[PDB]
Amino acid sequence: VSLRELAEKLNIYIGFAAINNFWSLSDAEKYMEVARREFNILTPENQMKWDTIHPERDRYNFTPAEKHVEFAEENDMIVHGHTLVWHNQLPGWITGREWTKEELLNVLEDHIKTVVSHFKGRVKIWDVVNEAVSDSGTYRESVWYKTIGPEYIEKAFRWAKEADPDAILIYNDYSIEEINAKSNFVYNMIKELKEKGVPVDGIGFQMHIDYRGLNYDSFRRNLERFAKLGLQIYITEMDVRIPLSGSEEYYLKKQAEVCAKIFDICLDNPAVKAIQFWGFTDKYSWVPGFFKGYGKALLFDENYNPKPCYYAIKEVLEKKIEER
Ligand SMILES: O[C@@H]1[C@@H](O)[C@@H](O[C@@H]2CO[C@@H](O)[C@H](O)[C@H]2O)OC[C@H]1O
Repeated sequence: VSLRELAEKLNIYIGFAAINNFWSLSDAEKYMEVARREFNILTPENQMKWDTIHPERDRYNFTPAEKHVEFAEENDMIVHGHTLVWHNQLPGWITGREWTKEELLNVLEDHIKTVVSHFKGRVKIWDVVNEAVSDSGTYRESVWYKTIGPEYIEKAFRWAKEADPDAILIYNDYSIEEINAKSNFVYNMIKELKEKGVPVDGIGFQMHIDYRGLNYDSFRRNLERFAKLGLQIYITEMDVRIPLSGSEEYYLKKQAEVCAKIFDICLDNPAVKAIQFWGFTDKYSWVPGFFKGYGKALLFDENYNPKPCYYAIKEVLEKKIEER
């Protein structure tokens, strides 16, 4: 009774983010086995990002990404593309020179059309624009925004949809799970985009949280308002970081409670189509390096053994299945 088996019975996808070159890891066999056994949706953690897939202005490298897609297809998993427009991990040919509006727009269009067309029909969901909103509730002053203005967002979606009209295009961001200044800006942004015919098919909530969880009432209401905009909802990069000092047992218990609650709420909203963790084993996680003093934020420990949260999630899924 794996997570993906339960997911399939609830008509949703449960997955993870695949680490760079997972096929050549010292423990590739084990990593791949746990992955194929538990999940039915895969997001390449980095190998579909600009610096890897488009290393030079006129050169593309789809090699690593194709291996992610190949693993997914062979193991009956759908692919979640990530990400077409972001301010980080951009190549030197982009950040190392000055651009004018028209020039950067042509670059953006070429990148998007080339990548989306290359995987047409093979990537079901694309994170078209990632983190375009500041933590102040305004447009993030990225190279894209400063050079082009806010229209780069609308255009990215329009161009992606032209390249693959069947792909579900979403806006992805962090700290917008609850109703707050940031999510309010995102809500109004997407509302206006769809009002003018922009193909924003869904919204992605990264869900990079900690053992303290979230204000669940706010999360519930926020999910409902976005769903009412006619959006499909995706929990995209979930992890629940815990401190690496006090009582691990206590923190893992809280972690399990948080996961169970998040799943409970998500499953209660028909608009949520998938839930993915930003990885699945604490052996391979970005958290320890980004959040000082924290870690052990995933489903399995360093030895691929299920943690309390894994069972808590499975329990919730089983409960929902029986309720309906
Ligand atoms: O180097 C990668 C990191 O950038 C990180 O990936 C980022 C984390 O923040 C999210 O909002 C982004 O969408 C995601 O791409 O973790 C994986 C590292 O390999």
